[PDB]
Amino acid sequence: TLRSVCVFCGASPGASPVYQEAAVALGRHLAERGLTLVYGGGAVGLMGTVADAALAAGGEVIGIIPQSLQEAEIGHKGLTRLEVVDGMHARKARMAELADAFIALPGGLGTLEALFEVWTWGQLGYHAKPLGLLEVNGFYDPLLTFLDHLVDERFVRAEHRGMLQRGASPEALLDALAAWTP
Amino acid sequence: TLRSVCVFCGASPGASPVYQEAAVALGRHLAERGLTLVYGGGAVGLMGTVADAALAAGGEVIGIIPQSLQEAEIGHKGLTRLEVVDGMHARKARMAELADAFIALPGGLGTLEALFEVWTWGQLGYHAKPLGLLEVNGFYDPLLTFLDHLVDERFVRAEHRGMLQRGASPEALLDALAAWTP
Ligand SMILES: Nc1ncnc2c1ncn2[C@@H]1O[C@H](COP(=O)(O)O)[C@@H](O)[C@H]1O
Ligand SMILES: Nc1ncnc2c1ncn2[C@@H]1O[C@H](COP(=O)(O)O)[C@@H](O)[C@H]1O
Repeated sequence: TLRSVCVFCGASPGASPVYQEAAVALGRHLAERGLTLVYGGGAVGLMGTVADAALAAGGEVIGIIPQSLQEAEIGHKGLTRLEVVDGMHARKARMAELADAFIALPGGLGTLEALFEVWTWGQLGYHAKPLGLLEVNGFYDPLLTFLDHLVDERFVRAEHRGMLQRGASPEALLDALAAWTP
Repeated sequence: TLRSVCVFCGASPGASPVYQEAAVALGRHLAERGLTLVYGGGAVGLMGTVADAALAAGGEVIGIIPQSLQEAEIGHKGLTRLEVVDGMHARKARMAELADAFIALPGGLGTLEALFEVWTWGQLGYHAKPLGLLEVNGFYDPLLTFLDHLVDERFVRAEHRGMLQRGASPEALLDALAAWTP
């Protein structure tokens, strides 16, 4: 059973409206499903959008933010809870402690570093929580091509690759995450 | 001036000999250039290969390894120094403290998480040390395609993208790293 889902997403909104539409769909879907949203606690970009959609639909939202970037990404004032921690490592360790699964929406280097960090923690045996990509147009196509290449070239085992699910529908991706097994 | 270079690379050797050839070329080139190699301190895979090539050519090598994975990746016994630290975060923080620049050889999820983590630290203003991709065949082509897309879609600023240089020649990449500017 999933009870809460951690979402990583851009602090920018992105160059076209499709990104915000995907964030809205996902926030709304999490709430409708009974799941708590865990996220970086910002009000900027897709972070703000996914929290707002979760809240508009009645969902619980917990934001996790380092002290050092409260003003930069604008700590969201209308969350169920906003947890302010000591630094970047603490933030990711806490989001993981509260989540049953992880979803990456489109984002930048921060979204990607979070995804990869948490993926390695599964690789190293610290958790067995599944990760997912919410696909928006062909945003992630070249990343998936690259990750599959890592398995062909034998830098990543198949079972480690298989921790990352993917879907363009929030419902179908959440189903894949809820059913996935080590 | 570069005095020391941190290398991230696979703990696997990879499915074909080209990867080991690139690691050998890079280790040998670092040593010939007078640069200290900083790396994860393993004797497995491309990690072992790049340290051995640096050492065979007379270079200094410093390995940085968490306590918890000494047996797993085989702490290298013939380094200038092997520093054993408390955990994963400590390892990356220490490699960064000792390096003037970062190079990613081909690798898996660990190589990628390290690259992305250190890249964000530049993004957040903690350092201004350049990063580089050593290109081996078209290994990184789809990653570069994806990263460029992040800038087109406005999830990453151009100046943040520009912290990552790239080359197939160790000499040309090291020149790009030594000359790069914020
Ligand atoms: N090393 C890191 N650890 C934790 N959070 C980070 C790190 N780097 C960036 N972030 C955050 O991730 C969020 C999403 O980043 P981005 O996808 O680059 O817009 C940013 O607002 C950053 O504050
Ligand atoms: N989160 C992490 N922090 C530091 N090192 C890591 C992490 N995940 C994996 N590694 C290391 O990076 C090395 C290269 O990994 P790979 O590229 O997956 O073969 C591995 O041997 C791991 O011990």
